[PDB]
Amino acid sequence: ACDYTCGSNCYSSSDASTAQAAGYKLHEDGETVGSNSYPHKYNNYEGFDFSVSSPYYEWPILSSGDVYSGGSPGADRVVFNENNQLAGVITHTGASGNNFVECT
Ligand SMILES: Nc1nc2c(ncn2[C@@H]2O[C@H](CO)[C@@H](O)[C@H]2OP(=O)(O)O)c(=O)[nH]1
Ligand SMILES: [Mg+2]
Repeated sequence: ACDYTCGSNCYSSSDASTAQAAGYKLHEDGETVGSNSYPHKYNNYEGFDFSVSSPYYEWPILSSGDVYSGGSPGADRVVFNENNQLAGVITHTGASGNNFVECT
């Protein structure tokens, strides 16, 4: 079973932790990758009720299982904070425009 289901993409907690670890490291070093410059601040326009505090940052999580290194980010993202705590996993899949919905 999937710990996180983003549309049809299936992720386990380990997949999320791996992506998060990569995103946090780049965040700590002040480096970004990709045309959308990830990781970057997640403003939470959606108003999700995360259990951990902000600031929040988003980083792509890939269905391929590989860590994002540039190129197309896909529709899924892991959201983490300054304390490297996982806030949640969200996706553009099933959401209008560039909005987000949480992965189930
Ligand atoms: N939907 C959404 N987009 C956000 C949020 N925070 C930052 N963004 C960025 O705001 C712009 C309009 O949605 C995009 O550049 C988007 O980046 P991403 O496309 O990388 O998510 C957020 O809380 N919600
Ligand atoms: Mg996997």
